[PDB]
Amino acid sequence: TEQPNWLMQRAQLTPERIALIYEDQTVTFAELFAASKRMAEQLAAHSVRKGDTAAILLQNRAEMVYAVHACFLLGVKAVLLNTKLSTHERLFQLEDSGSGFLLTDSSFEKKEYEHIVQTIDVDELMKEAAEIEIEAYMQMDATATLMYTSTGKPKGVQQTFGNHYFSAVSSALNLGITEQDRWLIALPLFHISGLSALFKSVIYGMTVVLHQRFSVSDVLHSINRHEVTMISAVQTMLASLLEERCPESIRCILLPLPLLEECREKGFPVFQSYGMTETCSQIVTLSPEFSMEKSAGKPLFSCEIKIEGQVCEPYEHGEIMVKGPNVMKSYFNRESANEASFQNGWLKTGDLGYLDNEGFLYVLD
Amino acid sequence: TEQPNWLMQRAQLTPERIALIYEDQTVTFAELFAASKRMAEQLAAHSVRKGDTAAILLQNRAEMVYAVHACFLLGVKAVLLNTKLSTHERLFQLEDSGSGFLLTDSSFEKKEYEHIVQTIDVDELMKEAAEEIEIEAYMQMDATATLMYTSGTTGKPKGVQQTFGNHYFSAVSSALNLGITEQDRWLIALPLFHISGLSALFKSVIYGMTVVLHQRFSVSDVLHSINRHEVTMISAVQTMLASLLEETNRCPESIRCILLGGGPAPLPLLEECREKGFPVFQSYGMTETCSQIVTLSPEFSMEKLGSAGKPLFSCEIKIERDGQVCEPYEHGEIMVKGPNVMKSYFNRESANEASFQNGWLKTGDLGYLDNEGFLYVLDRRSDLIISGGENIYPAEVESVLLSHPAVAEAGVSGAEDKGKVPHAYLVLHKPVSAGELTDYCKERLAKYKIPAKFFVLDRLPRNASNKLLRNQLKD
Ligand SMILES: Nc1ncnc2c1ncn2[C@@H]1O[C@H](COP(=O)(O)OP(=O)(O)OP(=O)(O)O)[C@@H](O)[C@H]1O
Ligand SMILES: Nc1ncnc2c1ncn2[C@@H]1O[C@H](COP(=O)(O)OP(=O)(O)OP(=O)(O)O)[C@@H](O)[C@H]1O
Ligand SMILES: [Cl-]
Ligand SMILES: [Cl-]
Ligand SMILES: [Cl-]
Ligand SMILES: [Cl-]
Ligand SMILES: [Cl-]
Ligand SMILES: [Cl-]
Ligand SMILES: [Mg+2]
Repeated sequence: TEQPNWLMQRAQLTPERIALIYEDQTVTFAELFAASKRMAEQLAAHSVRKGDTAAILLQNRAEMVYAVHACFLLGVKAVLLNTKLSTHERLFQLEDSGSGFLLTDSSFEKKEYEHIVQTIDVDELMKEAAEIEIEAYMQMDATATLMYTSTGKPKGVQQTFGNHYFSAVSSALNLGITEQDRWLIALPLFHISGLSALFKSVIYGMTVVLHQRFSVSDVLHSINRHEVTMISAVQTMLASLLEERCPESIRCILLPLPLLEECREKGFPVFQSYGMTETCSQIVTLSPEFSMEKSAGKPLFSCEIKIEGQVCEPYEHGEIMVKGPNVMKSYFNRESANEASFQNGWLKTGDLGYLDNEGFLYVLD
Repeated sequence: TEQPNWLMQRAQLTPERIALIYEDQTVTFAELFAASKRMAEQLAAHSVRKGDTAAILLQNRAEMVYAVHACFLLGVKAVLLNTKLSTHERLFQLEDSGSGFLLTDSSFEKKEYEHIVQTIDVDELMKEAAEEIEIEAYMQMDATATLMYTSGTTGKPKGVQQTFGNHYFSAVSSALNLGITEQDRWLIALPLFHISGLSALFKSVIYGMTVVLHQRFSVSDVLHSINRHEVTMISAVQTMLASLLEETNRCPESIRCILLGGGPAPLPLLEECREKGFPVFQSYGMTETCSQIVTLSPEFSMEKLGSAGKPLFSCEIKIERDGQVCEPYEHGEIMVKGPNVMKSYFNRESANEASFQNGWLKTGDLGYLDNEGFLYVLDRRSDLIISGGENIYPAEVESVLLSHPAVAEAGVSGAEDKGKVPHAYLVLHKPVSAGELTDYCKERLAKYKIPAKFFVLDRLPRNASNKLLRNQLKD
């Protein structure tokens, strides 16, 4: 199975729609495709070729989104390293992933990694002149993105294009799409909650509002300058309900398990969620209509859930197991884990939970 | 490779959303799943077994929706049949599909087919009871779900095998194109045995969206239905659109999308549509692509007169002549590609051979792309007329003949002489000098395209889908 490259096609369809807003600048999908194609050509100098793995160590910046896309446009597996890890946790992942290159800037030490992988500077690269024929097709089964978990030795999740597509498509079926929808990301892009938005973006043709970090003053401000409708966050960011109800603009906040009592019915629409690196973001959600159920919601469309071993009756504890086309086929270079992980199509999550009488998920600490 | 049954799962997730609105009687997804599972067990009692092929012959009713989902839950290929087919045409498709059963009702002549297939009556079937069964919990994406015959406009009708994969991707791409909300409802007033209508049944379970179902298109009933049930989406052909326009000042507030298939809307229909606030999405598509594969948003309606639009997300078009790709505006055959395109015809090897190149399907339509990639559909490759150094595209001519307004229906075929010369066949509102309107044609058409002779009739050779048979006007 295959699909024409999401970014390319998105550009051909609605070229002057806004892809990325970062700082105060704007990128159209026409620009984003042009950006990503340039970088892709400039990496092709440097000997980067189809089939290679390339790691990315960067903060949320326009140039990171180009970087992801330039990899796809080359056919390069991308590894997005967590910048808040120690340098050694990262060197482990570079060797384990088979990375031939690391793309980063001047805020990190390239000398700390040059001994393992050829090192490339984003800004110094953007200035170079280069000749290249892109990959117009994405294979739905090819790995797109290799993301690590971190609880034994972190396993490298092979996230396919297909996984990402079905993740985005299933989230739409669940929350709906709108031509004036805009998603705000104040979370790190190397984490899946933020990487998913990038793919949602090209697939829906939706705008993403990108912030390097979560500043309440600078976030609740750009929500109004830019009319954000969609925002994904953790409890901590939510905690900043300094003002106080929710703007008119916001129709959805996407979420660990909920704390105590909302706080606040008046007046934010908060969606609770259960997901993991292996499910390429959420697989289960709880609509604000029933904020007072617990606790995690029901399975997304096209996805499945059993609390099992074995197959447990309603309201009785067991091992949560997930299934669906948004779930990864296999960990990278983990034969033992792959066999241990999967029972007949299902993924053993290693989590404690049950389903109530109506089939809602309840995750346990 | 596999998904949970969309009806089951929809029933598990949002059990109290309205699935169906028929008459004004409403049916939930829980109720729909129940109805269907019920009907399923009943059918299983008639030796209807997983892997068989039940054909369905029904007017748009709730019981038809049940029957389609039932076949899914039993693992049975559902063949749906055009209820305006002649007995002969109908028996042909029953034989050719390898149908064992024919689910229908008393509105038809059951015993007239009782020799080829085990008939069954939808209503008398609902009355009985049988052993509960299971399940069938999973749709295999690459399995034929439904089998749908083309209209046979250009030869003996082909059976299109439409996979669950196909239907799923058709629903998803359309949603990427049009958006989807909780508040959305879709009104089908065209037959459910047409892909335009059937695909709404799948849009429903997958989105969890209410389908407002009508047994036929009566403009007053539609307008009432639209407002009473707060309909936001409607599928329509050019005549249905022209009628909704006549009977309104402004467009119903509830409506946000009118998906127009079947052919382009002429410029006056559109300006009136823009003046009156009608949001019209023109579209191109076929049975083989499981409804629309190309659409054009209202914003480009006037700017791109005569265009079907651009491909839906995940889908592709291209234009080829003699194996080579075509420059912008260069005429050639429309070819399509996508997860929503059927992978193969049912039992038509010659057609499968000649219609696929590399994942691409040859539609047998001629068209072109403009510099920006917008599609323009000309005409069927088969009804092309070559008056030497042609071409005359009969739809080009026919379009000008309509809007006389003397002309109500117009058709054009090629006679032969010293290469082929265009003849036109007209149905008349009023009387028209002939011509002028040859002069009426002269202004809006190059000299070689104008019809040499004009003939007159009361009806034109149409098949069971009201489609013009141009090869048979010479009669
Ligand atoms: N909202 C949530 N509520 C409860 N538990 C959660 C939630 N989100 C994630 N988890 C837990 O965290 C996991 C997802 O995190 P991730 O997969 O990135 O790391 P991990 O699975 O903890 O680490 P490892 O690589 O060792 O498997 C899930 O297995 C789940 O058990
Ligand atoms: N927007 C449009 N503009 C112009 N022509 C269209 C448009 N939409 C559909 N068509 C025509 O309608 C055809 C689809 O018809 P359908 O598949 O329902 O039966 P059929 O293809 O005519 O029959 P067969 O191929 O078996 O002879 C397309 O091939 C195309 O020729
Ligand atoms: Cl645009
Ligand atoms: Cl959209
Ligand atoms: Cl519900
Ligand atoms: Cl599609
Ligand atoms: Cl929805
Ligand atoms: Cl001549
Ligand atoms: Mg055809």
